[PDB]
Amino acid sequence: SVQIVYKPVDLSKVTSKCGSLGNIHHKPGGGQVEVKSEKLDFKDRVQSKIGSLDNITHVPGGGNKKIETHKLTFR
Amino acid sequence: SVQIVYKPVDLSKVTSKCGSLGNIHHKPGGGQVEVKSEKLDFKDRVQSKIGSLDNITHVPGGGNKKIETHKLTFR
Amino acid sequence: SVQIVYKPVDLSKVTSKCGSLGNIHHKPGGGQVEVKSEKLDFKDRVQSKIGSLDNITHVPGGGNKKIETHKLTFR
Amino acid sequence: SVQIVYKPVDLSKVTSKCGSLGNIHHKPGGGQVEVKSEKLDFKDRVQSKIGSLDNITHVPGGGNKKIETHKLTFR
Amino acid sequence: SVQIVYKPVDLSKVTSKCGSLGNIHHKPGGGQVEVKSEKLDFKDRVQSKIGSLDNITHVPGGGNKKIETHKLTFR
Amino acid sequence: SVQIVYKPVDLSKVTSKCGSLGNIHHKPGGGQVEVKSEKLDFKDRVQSKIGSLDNITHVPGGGNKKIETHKLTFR
Amino acid sequence: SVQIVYKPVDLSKVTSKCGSLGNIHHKPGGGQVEVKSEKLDFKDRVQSKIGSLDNITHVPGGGNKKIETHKLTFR
Amino acid sequence: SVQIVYKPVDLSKVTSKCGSLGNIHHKPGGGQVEVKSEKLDFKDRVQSKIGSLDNITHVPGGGNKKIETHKLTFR
Amino acid sequence: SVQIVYKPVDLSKVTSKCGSLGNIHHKPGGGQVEVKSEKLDFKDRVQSKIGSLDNITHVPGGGNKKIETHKLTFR
Amino acid sequence: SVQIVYKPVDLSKVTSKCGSLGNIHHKPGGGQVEVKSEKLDFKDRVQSKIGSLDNITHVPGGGNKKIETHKLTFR
Ligand SMILES: O=C(O[C@@H]1Cc2c(O)cc(O)cc2O[C@@H]1c1cc(O)c(O)c(O)c1)c1cc(O)c(O)c(O)c1
Ligand SMILES: O=C(O[C@@H]1Cc2c(O)cc(O)cc2O[C@@H]1c1cc(O)c(O)c(O)c1)c1cc(O)c(O)c(O)c1
Ligand SMILES: O=C(O[C@@H]1Cc2c(O)cc(O)cc2O[C@@H]1c1cc(O)c(O)c(O)c1)c1cc(O)c(O)c(O)c1
Ligand SMILES: O=C(O[C@@H]1Cc2c(O)cc(O)cc2O[C@@H]1c1cc(O)c(O)c(O)c1)c1cc(O)c(O)c(O)c1
Ligand SMILES: O=C(O[C@@H]1Cc2c(O)cc(O)cc2O[C@@H]1c1cc(O)c(O)c(O)c1)c1cc(O)c(O)c(O)c1
Ligand SMILES: O=C(O[C@@H]1Cc2c(O)cc(O)cc2O[C@@H]1c1cc(O)c(O)c(O)c1)c1cc(O)c(O)c(O)c1
Ligand SMILES: O=C(O[C@@H]1Cc2c(O)cc(O)cc2O[C@@H]1c1cc(O)c(O)c(O)c1)c1cc(O)c(O)c(O)c1
Ligand SMILES: O=C(O[C@@H]1Cc2c(O)cc(O)cc2O[C@@H]1c1cc(O)c(O)c(O)c1)c1cc(O)c(O)c(O)c1
Ligand SMILES: O=C(O[C@@H]1Cc2c(O)cc(O)cc2O[C@@H]1c1cc(O)c(O)c(O)c1)c1cc(O)c(O)c(O)c1
Ligand SMILES: O=C(O[C@@H]1Cc2c(O)cc(O)cc2O[C@@H]1c1cc(O)c(O)c(O)c1)c1cc(O)c(O)c(O)c1
Repeated sequence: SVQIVYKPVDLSKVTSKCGSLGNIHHKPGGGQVEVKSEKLDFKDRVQSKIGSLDNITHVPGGGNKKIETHKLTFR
Repeated sequence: SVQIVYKPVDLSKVTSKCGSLGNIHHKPGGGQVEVKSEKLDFKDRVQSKIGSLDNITHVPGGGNKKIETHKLTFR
Repeated sequence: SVQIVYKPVDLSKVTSKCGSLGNIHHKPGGGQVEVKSEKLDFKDRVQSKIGSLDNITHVPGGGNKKIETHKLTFR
Repeated sequence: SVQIVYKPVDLSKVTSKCGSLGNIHHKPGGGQVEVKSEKLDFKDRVQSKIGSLDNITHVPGGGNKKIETHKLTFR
Repeated sequence: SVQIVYKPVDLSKVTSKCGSLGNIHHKPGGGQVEVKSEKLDFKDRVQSKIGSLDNITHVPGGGNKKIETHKLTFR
Repeated sequence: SVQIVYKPVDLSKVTSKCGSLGNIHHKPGGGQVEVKSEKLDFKDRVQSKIGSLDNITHVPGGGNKKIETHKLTFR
Repeated sequence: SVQIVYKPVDLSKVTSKCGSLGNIHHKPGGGQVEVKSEKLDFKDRVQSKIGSLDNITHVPGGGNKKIETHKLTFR
Repeated sequence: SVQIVYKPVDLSKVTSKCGSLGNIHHKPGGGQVEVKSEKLDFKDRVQSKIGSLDNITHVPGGGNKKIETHKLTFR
Repeated sequence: SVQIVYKPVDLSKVTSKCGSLGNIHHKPGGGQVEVKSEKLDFKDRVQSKIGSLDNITHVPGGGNKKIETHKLTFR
Repeated sequence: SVQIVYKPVDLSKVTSKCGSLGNIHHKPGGGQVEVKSEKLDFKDRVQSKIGSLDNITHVPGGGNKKIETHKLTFR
């Protein structure tokens, strides 16, 4: 006799009031990357960037991340 | 006889009032990266950046992160 | 007979009033990175940046992080 | 017979009134990093930056971190 | 017969009134770092920066950190 | 009665023995030039470079400059 | 009665024996130049570089400059 | 009656024996120059560099400068 | 009756024996120059560098400067 | 009756025996120069460096300077 009463009430007013974004000027200059290898070995679970020269402008009008994880385990 | 009454009440007014973003000027100059290896070996769970020259401008109108983790375990 | 009455009441007025962001000028100059290795070996759980030359401008209109972890365990 | 009455009431007016951010000027000059290794071995749980030359400007309109951890354990 | 009546009432007016941020000028000059190793071995739980030349300007309109940890254990 | 006997004897063994030029590697990195004016006025004899970002590699197998000026004047 | 006997004998063994030039590696990093003016006025004889960011590698196998000036004047 | 017997004998063994130039490595780092003016006025004979950020590698296999000036004047 | 017998005999064994130049490593770090003016006025004969940030490596296999000036004047 | 017998005999064995130049390592660090003026006025004969931040490595395999000046004047 195991009885679980699971009642989460989530009330979130996750909200942004954001006016004008204005003037945004991005001038990334030029660079040089020189990288040398011979053998690469890797097995299972890999996120890798090798010699990545990049410009990333991620401007969202609202950045809202809500993460809820619920784990219930009986062995 | 195990009885669990799980009643979280979450009331969050996560909210931002943000006016004009104004003038943002980003001029990243140019650099040089020289890196040398021969053999790389790695096995399981890897996030790696090697020789990464980059410019990242992450401007959100609102940055709101809400993380809730609920774990209930009976062995 | 184990009985758990779990009643958290979370009332958070996490809120920012932020006016104009004004003038932001970022000029990162150019540098030089020289790094040399031969063999790298690593096994399980790795976040690594090697020779990373980068410019990161993270300006959110509001920076709000709410983290709640609830763990209930009966062995 | 173990009975737990868990009633946290959290009322937080975590709030910032912040006017104009004004003029912010960042000019990072250029430097030189030279680092040499031969073999690196490490096993489990690693966050590492090696030879990282970088500029980070993290200006949030509001910096609010609320962390609550609740652990209840019966063996 | 163990009975726990857990009633924290947290009322926090964590609040900042902050006017104009004014003129902030940061000019980090250029330096030189030379570091040499041959073999690095480390096992479990490591946060390490090796040869990290960097400029970090973290200006939040409000810096508010609220940390509450509640641990209840019956063996 | 003005009599000029002008007898220059120029014997120059201007000579270079130069072997192999070897390996020459030029990597000019990227820079940024910002220059502002409104009105420029200049009159006669002008060699001017304004805002000139350039790479010049002038490698001659032999650099020999012989300049002879002979001026004879009777008023 | 003015009589000029002008007899220069120039014997110059201007000569270089230069072997192999070897390995020459030039990595100029990236810089930033910001210069502001409004009105420039200049009249006659001007060699000027304004805001010139440049890399110049002038490697001659032989650098030989011979300059002879002969001026004879009767008023 | 003015008589000039002008007999210079110039015997110069201006000579260099120079072996291998070896390994030359030049890494100029990145800098920042900020200069401001409003009005510039200058008249006649001007060699000027304003805000010039530059790298100059002048390696000649032989550097030989011979300068001879001969002036003869009767008023 | 003015008679000039001008007989210079110049015998110069200006000579260098120079072996291998070896390993030359130049890493100039990054600096910052800020200079402000409003009006500049100058007239005749000017060599001027203003706000010049530069790296100059002048390595000649032989540095030989021979300067001879001969002036003969009758008024 | 003025008679000039001008007979200089110059025998110079200006000579250098110089072996290997060896290892030369130059790492100039980064500095900061801030200089302010308003009006500059200067007239005739000027060599001037203002706010000049620079690195100069002048290594000649032989440094030989021979300067001879001969002036003969009859008024
Ligand atoms: O804000 C910058 O000024 C803009 C240009 C400018 C000029 O040339 C001469 C002058 O008398 C005034 C002037 O005001 C301009 C301006 C731009 C705006 O976005 C703004 O909101 C403002 O009030 C006024 C700016 C932006 C730039 O991107 C830039 O590179 C820079 O050097 C300057
Ligand atoms: O704020 C900077 O001034 C802008 C340009 C400028 C000028 O050229 C001459 C002058 O008399 C005034 C002047 O005001 C300009 C300006 C820009 C603005 O965004 C702003 O809000 C303001 O009030 C007024 C600025 C921005 C820049 O990006 C920059 O590189 C710089 O050097 C300066
Ligand atoms: O605040 C800086 O002044 C701006 C330029 C400028 C000028 O050129 C000459 C002058 O008489 C006044 C003057 O005021 C300008 C200005 C910019 C502003 O953003 C601002 O709010 C202001 O009141 C007034 C500034 C910004 C810069 O980015 C910069 O590099 C610098 O050197 C200066
Ligand atoms: O605050 C700086 O002055 C700005 C430029 C400037 C000038 O050139 C000549 C002068 O008579 C006055 C003058 O006031 C300018 C100014 C800028 C402002 O942001 C501001 O609020 C102000 O009241 C007035 C400043 C900023 C800079 O970034 C900088 O590098 C510097 O040297 C100075
Ligand atoms: O506060 C600095 O003065 C600014 C420039 C300046 C000048 O050039 C000549 C002068 O007669 C006055 C003068 O006032 C300027 C100024 C800037 C301000 O931000 C400010 O609030 C103010 O009242 C007045 C300053 C900032 C700088 O960044 C700096 O490097 C410096 O040397 C000085
Ligand atoms: O001289 C450089 O070495 C070259 C590359 C290299 C290497 O990768 C690993 C190694 O065990 C030896 C090695 O010898 C190479 C080499 C190049 C030559 O031109 C050379 O005359 C020589 O004897 C031998 C060099 C040049 C480069 O351009 C460079 O960027 C660098 O880092 C190094
Ligand atoms: O001289 C450079 O080495 C070349 C490449 C190389 C390599 O990859 C691995 C290695 O074991 C040896 C190696 O010798 C190469 C080489 C190139 C030559 O021109 C040369 O005369 C020589 O002897 C030998 C060089 C040139 C490059 O352009 C360069 O960018 C660099 O990093 C290096
Ligand atoms: O002379 C540099 O070494 C080269 C590379 C290298 C290496 O990687 C590992 C190693 O065990 C030895 C090694 O000898 C290389 C080498 C290059 C030559 O040009 C050379 O004449 C020589 O004898 C031998 C050099 C050049 C570079 O350009 C450089 O950036 C650097 O860090 C080093
Ligand atoms: O002379 C430098 O060593 C080179 C590289 C190197 C190394 O990596 C590990 C090692 O056991 C030995 C070693 O000898 C290399 C080397 C390069 C030569 O040019 C050379 O004549 C020599 O005898 C031998 C050098 C050059 C560089 O440019 C540099 O930046 C540096 O840190 C060092
Ligand atoms: O002379 C430097 O040593 C080189 C590198 C090196 C090393 O890494 C580990 C080691 O056991 C020995 C070692 O000998 C290298 C070396 C370089 C030569 O040019 C050389 O003639 C020599 O005999 C031997 C040097 C040069 C550098 O440029 C430098 O920055 C530095 O820190 C050192």
